[PDB]
Order: sequence, then structure tokens, then C-alpha cells
Amino acid sequence: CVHTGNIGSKAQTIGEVKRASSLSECRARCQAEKECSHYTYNVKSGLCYPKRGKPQFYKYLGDMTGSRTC
Ligand SMILES: CC(=O)N[C@@H]1[C@@H](O[C@@H]2O[C@H](CO)[C@H](O)[C@H](O)[C@H]2O)[C@H](O)[C@@H](CO)O[C@H]1O
Repeated sequence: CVHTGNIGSKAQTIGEVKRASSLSECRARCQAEKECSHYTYNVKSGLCYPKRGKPQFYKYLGDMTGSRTC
């Protein structure tokens, strides 16, 4: 499972990109979204990214994409 890394997902977000208290907070949000197959928690700004579809991983120090679960 993917969690901690420097790989951001250049994929379409389900809704508005809101910030989260922590990574687990983003996971909880991704658990609320039934279409959220993976979330990218930008620890650099603290933004939660509940995305769907195919994820386009790119190199960025601060973007941590999690495989939803795990
Ligand atoms: C912060 C930034 O400039 N990010 C660029 C990406 O743009 C958005 O980045 C946020 C978090 O970094 C989310 O990933 C959002 O979905 C992105 O659209 C941009 O897509 C990528 C392209 O390689 O570069 C980042 O630097």
C-alpha cells in the first residue's frame, strides 16, 4: 500500500479540495467518499485530495498519496 512518499496524484478530485487536520483526517474523508479510491494528502499545505479514476503520479516533495485503506 502507498502512503508516505513524494508522489502526488494528478487526477481529478471528487469535490472541493479542503484541508485536513492530518493524514488520517484525509483518510477518514476518503472513507466517506465512495468514489475516493485514493487520497493525496499534501503535507506541504495540509490539503486533502479525495480523488477518483486513474492516478497520475508525479514527483513532488510534499504530496503523499494513500491507497485509501491500509
Ligand atoms: C502545489 C503544486 O503546484 N502542485 C502541482 C500539481 O497541482 C496540484 O497539486 C496538488 C497538490 O500538490 C494536487 O495534486 C492537485 O490535484 C494538483 O492539480 C500539478 O498537477 C503537478 C503536475 O506535475 O505539479 C505540482 O507541482
